[PDB]
Amino acid sequence: MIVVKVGGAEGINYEAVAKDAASLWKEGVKLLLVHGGSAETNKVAEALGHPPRFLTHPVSRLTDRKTLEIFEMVYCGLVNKRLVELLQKEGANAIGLSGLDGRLFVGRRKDYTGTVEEVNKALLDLLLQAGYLPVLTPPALSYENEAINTDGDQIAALLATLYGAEALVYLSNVPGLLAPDEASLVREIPVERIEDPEYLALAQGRMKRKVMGAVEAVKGGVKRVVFADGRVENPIRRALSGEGTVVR
Amino acid sequence: MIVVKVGGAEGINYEAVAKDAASLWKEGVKLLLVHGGSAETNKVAEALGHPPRFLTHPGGQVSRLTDRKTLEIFEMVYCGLVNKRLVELLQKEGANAIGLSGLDGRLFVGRRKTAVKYVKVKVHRGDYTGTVEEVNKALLDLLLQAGYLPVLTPPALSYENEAINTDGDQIAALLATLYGAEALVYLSNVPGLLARYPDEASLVREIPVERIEDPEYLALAQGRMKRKVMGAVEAVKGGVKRVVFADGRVENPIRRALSGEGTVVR
Repeated sequence: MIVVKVGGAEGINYEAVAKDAASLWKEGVKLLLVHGGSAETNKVAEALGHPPRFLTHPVSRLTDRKTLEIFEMVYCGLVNKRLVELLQKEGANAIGLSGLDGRLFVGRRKDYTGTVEEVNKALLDLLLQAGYLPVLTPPALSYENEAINTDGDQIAALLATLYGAEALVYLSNVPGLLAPDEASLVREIPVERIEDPEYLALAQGRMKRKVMGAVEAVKGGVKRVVFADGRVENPIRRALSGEGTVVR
Repeated sequence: MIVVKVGGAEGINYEAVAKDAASLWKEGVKLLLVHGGSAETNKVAEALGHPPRFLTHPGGQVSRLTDRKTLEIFEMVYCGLVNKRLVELLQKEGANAIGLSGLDGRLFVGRRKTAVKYVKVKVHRGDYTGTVEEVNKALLDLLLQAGYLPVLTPPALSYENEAINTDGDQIAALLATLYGAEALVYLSNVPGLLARYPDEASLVREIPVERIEDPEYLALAQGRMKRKVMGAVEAVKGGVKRVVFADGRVENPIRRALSGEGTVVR
């Protein structure tokens, strides 16, 4: 099993992602895709006269009901269906689901934001066995059955640990972990270190935020986590080959 | 099996629909929900600066001109806003709803309109609209047997794998015939089928299938009325015991429809 998280930053090449994911899927490679839509959500929210609000912790989208609706429109409607269609065009039988569907992702609500603590793995296994490629996305369902915004990177990490994935891939609009340049990329980071809280305490906010998903995964057993470019062709195959930042 | 189609007209009481569907589901009544989102889509389209454009067909029927951008707005509202709103409402009521569009797992597949003619008579092209001719029944059966309540919506997937806008009423009718549904329920913002729409006085309470001897029987009926009735008649002929057109604004909308409130075609 390989879990692939498609970032929501501007520039993601969905066509290339779909093409590569489908190719791997047709070969028999078990796959779970998780995507986002932050950048596109901010734009639509703007256009709808409801400017995003982030609050700075010691960032996170201030999620009120209206914002959650826009979030769903973009994540669950625009991006999820765009990717499902692209995959179908490539010959992969994709099925798109949000955390609300069949109670796929359940967690605690903190503001309609929260965590994911439980996954309906039985539903995913049912679909995987029936020959479908799950394309997953937030929101999640709180213990009170309320739709809540949640961290997509953590969803992917949790899926990776539950399946003992051989590799967890994070695709973004950059070649990997950049300590904005591009020669400035970190090649490798041994699991032992990435897990150490002393190490993480020395990292810039940029990096500490981007690696938290990878941090949870390795401590959960995931053997390999890779941060790669989601703007290039064969983005997944290249990530699996070491291109980008490899953690293990 | 009971198939319920939630209309997209303005005024639908989603809370009431979800409460009723969930209560039936928790009582062991097998259900399939199909919904829409036309009114809310029009509003969002206007807000995003892409006003809806409709083609009045040579035969009276009106259809949304669906270019690529409109299709994306369509997906945002139907597949994002409405679908997830309903799934959440159902989960809150204790029904394990799972929302899907026709693209998902190739749930709904059909033919994309090669060309659309509208009123002199012109022919538009590049329209992402079509029909639904096949349903992935194995997928729905798999989910139903596993304890999930399907909440379905367009778009559909064309034979060329392109997302296409399609008639949700026909999707519901096809589903109902494939399952030999004991009832097909259409909920809207009116009490039922009005021959002199929107005159609620013109409500037709019962319509025997045998009465529509030939489609000519509806020659004098309004366009919509004609299409709604013929569709229902085909559904019944297709094996659906009864088709009901009822009010989706009231409490217990599905139960009331099943008890005969509204227009019943048999």
